[PDB]
Amino acid sequence: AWYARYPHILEEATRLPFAYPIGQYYDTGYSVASATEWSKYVDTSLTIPGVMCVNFTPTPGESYNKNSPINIAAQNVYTYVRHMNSGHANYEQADLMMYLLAMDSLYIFHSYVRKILAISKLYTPVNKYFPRALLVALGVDPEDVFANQAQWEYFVNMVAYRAGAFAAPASMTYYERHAWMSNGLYVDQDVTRAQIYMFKPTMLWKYENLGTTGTKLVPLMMPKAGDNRKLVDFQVLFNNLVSTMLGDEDFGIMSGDVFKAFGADGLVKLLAVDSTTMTLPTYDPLILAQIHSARAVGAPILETSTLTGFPGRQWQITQNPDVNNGAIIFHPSFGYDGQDHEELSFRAMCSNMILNLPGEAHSAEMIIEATRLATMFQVKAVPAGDTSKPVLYLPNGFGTEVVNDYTMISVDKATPHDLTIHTFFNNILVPNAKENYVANLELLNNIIQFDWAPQLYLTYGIAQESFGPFAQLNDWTILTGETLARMHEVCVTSMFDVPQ
Amino acid sequence: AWYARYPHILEEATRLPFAYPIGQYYDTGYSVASATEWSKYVDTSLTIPGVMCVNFTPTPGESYNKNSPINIAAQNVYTYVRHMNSGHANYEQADLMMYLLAMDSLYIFHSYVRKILAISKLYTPVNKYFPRALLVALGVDPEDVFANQAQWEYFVNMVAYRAGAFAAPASMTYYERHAWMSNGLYVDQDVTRAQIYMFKPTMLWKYENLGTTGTKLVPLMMPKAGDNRKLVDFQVLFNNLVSTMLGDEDFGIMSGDVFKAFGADGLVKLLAVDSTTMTLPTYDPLILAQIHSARAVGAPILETSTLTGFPGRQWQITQNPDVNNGAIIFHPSFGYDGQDHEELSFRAMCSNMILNLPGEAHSAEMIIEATRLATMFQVKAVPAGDTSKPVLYLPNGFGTEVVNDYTMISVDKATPHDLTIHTFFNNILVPNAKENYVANLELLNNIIQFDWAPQLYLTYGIAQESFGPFAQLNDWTILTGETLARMHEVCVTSMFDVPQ
Amino acid sequence: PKAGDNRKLVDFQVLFNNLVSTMLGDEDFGIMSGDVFKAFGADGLVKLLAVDSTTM
Amino acid sequence: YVRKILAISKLYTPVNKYFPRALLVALGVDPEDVFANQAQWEYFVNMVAYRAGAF
Amino acid sequence: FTPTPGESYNKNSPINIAAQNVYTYVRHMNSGHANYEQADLMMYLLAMDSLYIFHS
Repeated sequence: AWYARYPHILEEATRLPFAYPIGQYYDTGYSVASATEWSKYVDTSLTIPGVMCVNFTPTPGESYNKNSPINIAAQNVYTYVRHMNSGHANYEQADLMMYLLAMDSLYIFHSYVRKILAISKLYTPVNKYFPRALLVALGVDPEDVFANQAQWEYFVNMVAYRAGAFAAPASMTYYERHAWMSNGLYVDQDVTRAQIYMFKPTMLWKYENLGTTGTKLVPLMMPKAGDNRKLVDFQVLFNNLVSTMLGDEDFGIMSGDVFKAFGADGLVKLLAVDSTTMTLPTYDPLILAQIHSARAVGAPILETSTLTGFPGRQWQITQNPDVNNGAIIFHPSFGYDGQDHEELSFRAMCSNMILNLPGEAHSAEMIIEATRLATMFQVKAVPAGDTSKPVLYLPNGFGTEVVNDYTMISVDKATPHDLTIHTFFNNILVPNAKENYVANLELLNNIIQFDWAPQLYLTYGIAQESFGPFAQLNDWTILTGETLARMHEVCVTSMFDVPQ
Repeated sequence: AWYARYPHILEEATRLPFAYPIGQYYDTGYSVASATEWSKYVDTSLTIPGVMCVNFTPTPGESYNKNSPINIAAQNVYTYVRHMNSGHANYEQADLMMYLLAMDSLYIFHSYVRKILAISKLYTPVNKYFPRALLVALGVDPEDVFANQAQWEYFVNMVAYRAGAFAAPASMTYYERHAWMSNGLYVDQDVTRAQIYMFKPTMLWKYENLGTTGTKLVPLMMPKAGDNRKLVDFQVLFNNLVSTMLGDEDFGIMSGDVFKAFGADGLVKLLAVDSTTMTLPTYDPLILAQIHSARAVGAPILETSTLTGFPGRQWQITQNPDVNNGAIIFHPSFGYDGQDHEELSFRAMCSNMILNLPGEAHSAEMIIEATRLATMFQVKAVPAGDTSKPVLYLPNGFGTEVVNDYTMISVDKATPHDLTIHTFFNNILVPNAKENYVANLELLNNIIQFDWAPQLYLTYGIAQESFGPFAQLNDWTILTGETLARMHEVCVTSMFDVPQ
Repeated sequence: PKAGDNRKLVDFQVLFNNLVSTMLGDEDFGIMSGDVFKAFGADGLVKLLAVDSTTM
Repeated sequence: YVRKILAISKLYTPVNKYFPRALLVALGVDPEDVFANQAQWEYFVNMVAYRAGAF
Repeated sequence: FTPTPGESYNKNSPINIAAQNVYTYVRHMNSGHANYEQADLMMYLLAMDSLYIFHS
């Protein structure tokens, strides 16, 4: 060949600088020097996004009866605590189970602040997003972690010490699943300049035992991305979390009874951190499998949230013993977008989802673990009133965690190329504006930069027509709501299961 | 360990049919029962495209004086023919070189009709685009191949017999590249229900021999995908391809000189076909690398094409002994969209290209072979007149072939779900209309269904702003005009050569 | 270029381009070029040493 | 000539500080242009050898 | 004390020779980006020296 005869000309001809370090703006330049008269018609910008954050919410699953897996697990752990290990008989099954859920929220908070501490020591020349973009996506000021890192470390250690006052079973996979999910960095590819997936809890459950009418886990809001929160705000959040937890007699005898039934080696163990413990991003395909099938349900509903025609639709877990035979009722109203309007794009999520999977042959565990974060709407919630500004949807069942939002961190194409935060569901609405089509195209390109990005459903407001899954398909199926509800029931039963 | 002690429920809960055969419309249905009142706001339509045809054009490599690599190769092959072996003095070097260029067009046409005949025997139940969609994308009537298979077979055999009468050197790797490109299907993911890439000539060079002005090569059009031409149109094309070529007495004199110079074994031989010669799709990442880094230049300019301010910009490989010292002359003008107006989206190609490659370490052969189909504009061609409706762009030296446009085949949105043909460049213009945005969105989704799809530069007419490369970048670099011209000179010289 | 010139690469490219501007563009040049090849053989010719990053 | 221009610029010894800037000055080239554009200078000499070895 | 690159008034200074050598090793052997000269890389290395002096 000619290439074998003259390899020197081929070598000197094709020496190009590869491996551009992502994290800053790049300008391609002009091939035509007279193209400056067409200013916006030539796109010389080139931005590579680096961080996608999955804003998740811990849930016990769908529950409207006593036949829910949460109530079955409550009855089983109550039998193991009292009827086999001599309990105190000052509480029911549901009080113990809501106490266990409060433990889950505590361990999620500890893994969250441990990830916040461990992220800030990551520095590399090939990625300029490390570690400021991850701290921006977590809603924490990076200067407050640069300046007082030792205070952050000792606060994390003190959280791990104070969380050991109560007890929780180690063999329950719910705790270790939430702690592993909330404390990981997951690259979308096995390359040195990959993109970071993340899991930030926006919801934490706060114990609210007031009155005789039963306990309740009220919502507690976590810092959203772009809010520069310091260590004092996280300490205030932690003290608000254990305000009604420590100093409670019922919680004290519950911790004593769990410490009696399960041994000292049978309880969970929060690991101590120090100055040499840092985490690196790992490649997890099973994380990408459930990230791909993740379906957003929108921002949660609080007591302060105003809804026209929807009163009392807050995301609370109730423990009223006078109604429903004292069941742990938790079924929320989805589709709320954070404010009081119609949110036309959420109608695109009313079709049956497409379960996409890598490879050709799929095991049962792969299909079950790929549908952990999926949620399909089933029936519209009937409003109590003649006028209704939003539209809410009741699901047919969800897993141990739902997805509310997503967060994109990428460099801006305009001066001075700082980080931009883009919050979006799977559904993206593009209304009548000349500045919204190019922004939506840039958001689409930034989404498809990631490998297993969730399947979007873009609604165009000027054509009154939405679009299906905007993702590349390899081996897919159509999932009905009944089969996904069955898989969610299996997942919630297996996660809350404890061995006796 | 709930999955271990209850494996039957885990096995039964995840029995899903995953191998969905592409090639038909799929209605996912409504997950919410009352979502049928939202009309097009719930998109329950899912289509997977199957055919991407890359429409190319053979070129000598932008000759503009005697110092071009094609003229140097003409001098080298003329010294090899007439100085090393006792030849004739009736023909010059440029006549022999353009005879060799016309032999490439004849071999491309033979491989074209051979692929038309060999495609129609492809059938698999998991891909319903076989073989009707490939025959639609190749521009033939699919029913005419099935109804007249015996007349189609001997036509290809007679084309091979009447094109094998002349000689062309097999040591020259121009023919062994073009014939290998023009036949054979190329899957994009090496799976069973993969997507097929193709290569079809948009045009071919028909030999016409004039008097003292020269033996200039002329354009000859080819049927596009929405034509459904029968066998007699291809017979007419083959008849006027060699109408003034087989009727020339001096043609065989220089044809036999190649035979006696290069021997009887170092010649290009055409493979005869029978009823069992069936081609199969193969996986080649070398083809996908140059498919991914490909840039469209537009439709060729003909003598019948009307251009305001561009009277003599027709694509012709001229050779006049009177002017330019008897050199082969070929400098086409790109940027022609087929109509007599300026294509607004062609301004987006004035930025520097992005060479994206898989993996981390790239050899020099991979870099020089990944830039074969790319073509970058350098400077606008000066119009001859006070007004000009289109805008044409002169290249900085193109490679051995140029991509005109692309043809994409997919099933229809509505009844009866027949094949639809989409013709688009690398630049897609979305004008301000009611229904163009969702058509552009489904075009984008169908393009990103393909794995190594070319990078699209979408220009929006409402915002008067275009966007950069719409492709997933993995390991990329910015290519300037000078480096790509340096690569293209090497890639032109490496094909037009003889190692003796 | 003399010693007090500091010419760049493009000046040497211009010099090489107009060194063979009317030489590589001549049809009759290769006819007598190949005659030297067939007369003196392929081994009795002047060969130019190619260079790489280690030829010092 | 251009081969010696390319091959001179890799000469260095601590006992002779005229290497290689003074030789490139005496040959008439810019010494900084060889160092900044070594990859473009190398294939230029290779292409000169390729297009002069045709005859 | 004060960190210094040494005396330099010409291109024959050891600082410029080391700048040219490290620029050749970065670009001409390991495929650099060609957006900077030798001296920009060497002043960046001196800024690294001042950073490590501050850390120690």
